Amino acid sequence: GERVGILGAGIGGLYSALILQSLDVPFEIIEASNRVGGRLFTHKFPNGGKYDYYDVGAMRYPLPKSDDKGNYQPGVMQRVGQLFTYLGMHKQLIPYYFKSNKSPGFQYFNGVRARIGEGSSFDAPALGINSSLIDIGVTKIVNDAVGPFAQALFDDLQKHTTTGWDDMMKNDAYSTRSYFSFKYLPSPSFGLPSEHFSTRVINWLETFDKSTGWYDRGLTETVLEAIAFGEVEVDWRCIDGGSHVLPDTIAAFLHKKAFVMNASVTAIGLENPNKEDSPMVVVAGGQKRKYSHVISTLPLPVLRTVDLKNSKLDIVQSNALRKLQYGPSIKIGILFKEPWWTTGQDKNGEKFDLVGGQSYTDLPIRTVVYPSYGVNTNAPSNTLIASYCWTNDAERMGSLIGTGAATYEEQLEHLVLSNLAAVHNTDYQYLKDRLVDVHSWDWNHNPLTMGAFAFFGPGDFQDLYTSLNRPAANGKLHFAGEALSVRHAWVVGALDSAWRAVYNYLYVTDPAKLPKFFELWGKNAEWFEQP
Amino acid sequence: GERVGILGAGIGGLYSALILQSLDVPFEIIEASNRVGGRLFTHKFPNGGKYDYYDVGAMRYPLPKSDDKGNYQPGVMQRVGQLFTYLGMHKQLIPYYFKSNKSPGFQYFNGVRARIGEGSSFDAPALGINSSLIDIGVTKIVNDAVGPFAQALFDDLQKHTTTGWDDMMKNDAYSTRSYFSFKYLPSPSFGLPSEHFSTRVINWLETFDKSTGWYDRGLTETVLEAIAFGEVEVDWRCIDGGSHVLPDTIAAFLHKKNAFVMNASVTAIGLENPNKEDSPMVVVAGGQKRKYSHVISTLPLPVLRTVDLKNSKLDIVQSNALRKLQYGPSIKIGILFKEPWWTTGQDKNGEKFDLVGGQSYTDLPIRTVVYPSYGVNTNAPSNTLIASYCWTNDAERMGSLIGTGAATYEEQLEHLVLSNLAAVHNTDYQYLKDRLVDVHSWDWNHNPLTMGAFAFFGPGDFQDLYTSLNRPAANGKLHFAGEALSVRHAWVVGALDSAWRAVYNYLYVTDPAKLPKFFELWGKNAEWFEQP
Ligand SMILES: Cc1cc2c(cc1C)N(C[C@H](O)[C@H](O)[C@H](O)COP(=O)(O)OP(=O)(O)OC[C@H]1O[C@@H](n3cnc4c(N)ncnc43)[C@H](O)[C@@H]1O)c1[nH]c(=O)[nH]c(=O)c1N2
Ligand SMILES: Cc1cc2c(cc1C)N(C[C@H](O)[C@H](O)[C@H](O)COP(=O)(O)OP(=O)(O)OC[C@H]1O[C@@H](n3cnc4c(N)ncnc43)[C@H](O)[C@@H]1O)c1[nH]c(=O)[nH]c(=O)c1N2
Ligand SMILES: N[C@@H](CCC(=O)O)C(=O)O
Ligand SMILES: N[C@@H](CCC(=O)O)C(=O)O
Repeated sequence: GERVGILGAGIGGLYSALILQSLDVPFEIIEASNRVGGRLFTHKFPNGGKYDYYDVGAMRYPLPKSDDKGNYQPGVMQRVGQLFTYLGMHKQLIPYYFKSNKSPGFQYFNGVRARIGEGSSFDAPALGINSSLIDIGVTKIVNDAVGPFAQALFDDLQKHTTTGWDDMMKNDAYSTRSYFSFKYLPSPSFGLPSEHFSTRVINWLETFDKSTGWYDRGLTETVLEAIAFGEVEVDWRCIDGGSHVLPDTIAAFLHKKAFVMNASVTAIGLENPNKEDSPMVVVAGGQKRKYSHVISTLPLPVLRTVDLKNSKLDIVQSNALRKLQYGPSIKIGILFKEPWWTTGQDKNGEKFDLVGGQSYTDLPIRTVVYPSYGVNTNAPSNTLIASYCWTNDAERMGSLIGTGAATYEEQLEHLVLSNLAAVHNTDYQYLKDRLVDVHSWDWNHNPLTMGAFAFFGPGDFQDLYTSLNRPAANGKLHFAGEALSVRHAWVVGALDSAWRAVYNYLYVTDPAKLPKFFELWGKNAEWFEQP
Repeated sequence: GERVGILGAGIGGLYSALILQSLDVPFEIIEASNRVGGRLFTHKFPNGGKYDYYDVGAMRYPLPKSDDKGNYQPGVMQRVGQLFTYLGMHKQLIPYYFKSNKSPGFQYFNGVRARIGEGSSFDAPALGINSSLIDIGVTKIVNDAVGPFAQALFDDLQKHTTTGWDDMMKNDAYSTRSYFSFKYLPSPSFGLPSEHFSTRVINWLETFDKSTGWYDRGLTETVLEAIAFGEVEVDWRCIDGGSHVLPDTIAAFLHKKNAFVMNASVTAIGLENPNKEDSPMVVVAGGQKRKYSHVISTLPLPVLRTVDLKNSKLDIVQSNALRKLQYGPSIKIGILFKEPWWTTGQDKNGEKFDLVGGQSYTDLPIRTVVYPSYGVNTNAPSNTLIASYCWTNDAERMGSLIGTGAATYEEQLEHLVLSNLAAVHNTDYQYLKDRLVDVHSWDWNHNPLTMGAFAFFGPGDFQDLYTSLNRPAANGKLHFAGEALSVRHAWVVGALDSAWRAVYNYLYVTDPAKLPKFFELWGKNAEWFEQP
């Protein structure tokens, strides 16, 4: 009969399983490792307390507003909020402070230190940035360029249209950089010369807006991220105890109602590609398993290591698996003896007075994230995310992570602490005396992810994205995972991909279940609807 | 008292040392590791014979023509050739077969297998590539777009001008992709619509021209790379015994004149007193302070970002350049087999591969296969294959399976590579597994000593930030060098050019009376052509 093989016990595969279970469709989940959650990965420090953990992957959720009952207003990540409520986790959501809840975080650029909001220029005039651009500020400039695209895409979601996406796709051959260099012109109200920005100005924008190399990726990703971050209000939330609680709770729910763990997939294909009723065959852990349909949540680079002969990918799908671009990321968590960023003071006696929030710098660590969990408890977290990098910053830092050599582990620690000391204006020894343990992770050096997440280059969305939204293997192989969405690097992207995969499965096997599917999980993947 | 501190015992630092030694300038070389050569790295398989090695980094040199005495004609890499001759290595250079010296290498794209030169379309019509584009071919299309820039830069070198570079810089904000999408129009002789290529066509070009993601990097690098590869004749050469022979020979030459400080990683560089005009330079390496009059750094830009450069007084552009000037990734996988099956073997249908040197290409994860040119005419030909050589996105993805320290992922890596090799050559997996002996793999983007394979600039890097690092720092006493400080990124000549410029600036400010001899031995210019 019908039994769906779900590849990958990440949040996308677990979500697919929730849907199928609610519709009484048999399924199995095949997972290569001994754990569920995938890129929801919470590391707990052995020497710490209840809140001495940090999330190596997902950690913050910009959700729509919600009522006391867990009903979420329409929004980009309503689907995530409704999942929490569905699992009885709404009351386990705690505030995530994107900015500090007390004094503002630090900025350290070009050797100039300041607090967020103090209006420092960070020596930009010495870089050749004229005073008019400095007065306007990076945020307003980028918003003026991204705004028109973002507003059109938000109108698509609110009004149930796709013309905004059509407009984004006519511009999808642009990177953010090439859009500034060859098309964008400043709003006349800025009083700037009606000229395209120079590379010097564009790189100044990237320095404070995103990460080194971000602007060489697709303009569309810049637009989609502004929408995801709510720059188009949102309740920033994290999960009490770490993001691991979400997949662990789903797994425990599915258990009491199967899982095939420690079985890496090496082949996917039809048993007989010339038979219309041929089942699907998945080789996992050296054993053949048969299914009617297969929903894959494996990252695209991982699928490139799987034998997909007899899955009958069309020529566009196979090229898309290779070309659709992924991005890197690293994180470094440090257990300290105390939350010095909250209770301590700098070398001149000035209190940091930081609670949650983030600090930013052009030094290699780039971004520091102070924990929001546990701040209002008897045992606040002593664990800091000392570095969180993207693109070029993550690529370079990755060479110092996971070397297995004590000499490089020591170099890494000294670099991170030194960068931290310069950002916060402390001595190196002040932080070394308080260090307990270090944990680091490079998602671009992990066979299970082969990159942090999808981060498409120019042209990817307009040319190759749609091919993987079609099924393969005579309609019996469905591609899913966060890469199959317009919310890359977000949990909602994985949830959206699972919605589409199950939709196509029901469409071809049992369309009579579509009304119930719509009723429980939404009439659309992205188009807004009330709770 | 002059004494130059050279940071890094790679080919750039060793070359700097050769120059200074020829000019009687005292120097010391500080090296973090226990070896010299840097990205010239030859791996020898212990279970193999004389030619069972492979070069993990540099392996092939497109040199100018040369005479019997080792004099090289003017060209992009004359400087490399003259270095070989200077060291008495000219007769140790052997042919490098860029294409196979017997039957052509393989191409395997979109499930279609063919030999190089057979004119296959690899199912391109099913991708939406119209027949006119296929008939013209990727090579002609890319040459038509790159040609004008490459010709102007080659004229700069021949006629001793910089207008070609100035024109290239006017277009440096383009990536190769954005140039095709928003500016390039086909030559009217192509008979194509006078319109910019679609993304589908541009990605088709990238698939057969370079590597996944190459076209999102700077257009200038694509132009400069075509000049370096000679696509604008060249004698492709490699070094008998491996590229390691070059830095080893330099080291042995310098010792009998020692000034090597090994196992001393640099952690700080700066003036002893930044407010004193006569302040010496201080280098902290291996936990020890060392003082010099001037410092020539050949450390990669990402490595300098891990060094305390306070008191080197970089200007705001230089410090940003260290962060933003982009590097690119690369991996290599070498496999020792029991026999050179690519030369003596046959596919599942009995057709002999008949490959000697050369390369095969595929859109499969391994991307490029390189058959050895060394040893092909000896009693013990090489049994060692470069089963995979990747760039950009292909190298980034493959890197996650390299250096994991887990046997399970070493096995997955081996099975993937062998499976890809079998599909490219039309053999069974077991045919290659039965012949496998040993595997060695390397990811230059997961290596603290390089932090990337080499400079691979994005759009705007050359026009905006490159020049800042061509100026010295630390009151004129810190000189930035290494292959990143050149227009020949990812080439030995780039490192040599950077050393020429660094020593030139050093001599210019400390002892200009040595310039004539410097010009006489090492060239009147870094890049502008001259006769041997
Ligand atoms: C550093 C970092 C930071 C963030 C985020 C990611 C990262 C890397 N994200 C994004 C979010 O973590 C991500 O989009 C989803 O967790 C992806 O879920 P999937 O199910 O698509 O894949 P995921 O990769 O999580 O799951 C795939 C599963 O397949 C398994 N697998 C792999 N190869 C296999 C094989 N051969 N056979 C069988 N199984 C195999 C894996 O082990 C894994 O269990 C995020 N999101 C968010 O909402 N907020 C945030 O703040 C962040 N931040
Ligand atoms: C995979 C691959 C393939 C190729 C090539 C590179 C790579 C990575 N190249 C390019 C060529 O290898 C490269 O451009 C030069 O070797 C670079 O020499 P440098 O001296 O500039 O740096 P390189 O990196 O070689 O040397 C720097 C030195 O500094 C040391 N160091 C690092 N950190 C330090 C610290 N903190 N303190 C002290 N010392 C430190 C390093 O250990 C090293 O000895 C090439 N070229 C070519 O001509 N033909 C080819 O075919 C190829 N192919
Ligand atoms: N969404 C993740 C990853 C970055 C991104 O969204 O692009 C974050 O909040 O950091
Ligand atoms: N030069 C090296 C690296 C690639 C490049 O030059 O860009 C090679 O021949 O493979």
